[PDB]
Amino acid sequence: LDAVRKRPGMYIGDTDDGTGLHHMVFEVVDNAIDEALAGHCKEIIVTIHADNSVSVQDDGRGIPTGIHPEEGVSAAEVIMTVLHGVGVSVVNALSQKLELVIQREGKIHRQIYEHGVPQAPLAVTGETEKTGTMVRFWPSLETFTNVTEFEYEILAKRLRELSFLNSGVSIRLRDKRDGKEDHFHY
Ligand SMILES: NNc1ccc(Cl)c(Cl)c1
Ligand SMILES: Nc1nc2ccccc2[nH]1
Repeated sequence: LDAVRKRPGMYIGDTDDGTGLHHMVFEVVDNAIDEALAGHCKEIIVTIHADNSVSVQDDGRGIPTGIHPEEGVSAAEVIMTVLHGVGVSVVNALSQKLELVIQREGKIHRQIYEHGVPQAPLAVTGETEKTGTMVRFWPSLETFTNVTEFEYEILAKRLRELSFLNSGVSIRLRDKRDGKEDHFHY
């Protein structure tokens, strides 16, 4: 990930005018949409949190959790930390904190990253009936300058375009700073 850290603008877009900041959300959403498509209920939820973080939840099958034979760590960690849209590893690299929650095969798995560094191995923390993947990220204020807060209408505009393109995927957008919400479903 150091190539990303070295030149984040080259991977995510402009880090001073809000372009890169919002693209961070869009990269995660792309992956959530892929996940949602391959599931039954096909809903994603994008939440803008009061502390200037964003979460994206899908109801898909959960991304794989088993050990990657070559890399020797969970497949989820390979996704989050190996360079492959630019990939969610870029998002993780430029997040001062990132929380991953995977619900799969009857189990909840959790893992925390800081600046793309895992704080511990992906771990089973409980049991569950549901499936899905949730990422919540705090963009690094060392990288993102000037425009450091998420603009609702920028997210809403893109999510609307996406709903037409991904028919039958339900997209919910929630702003916890002011109660604003939307529901895009074509
Ligand atoms: N929140 N959905 C989601 C789905 C797949 C991946 Cl790889 C990530 Cl990082 C997030
Ligand atoms: N604050 C801060 N910025 C970092 C960038 C890369 C790895 C660790 C880091 N801690």
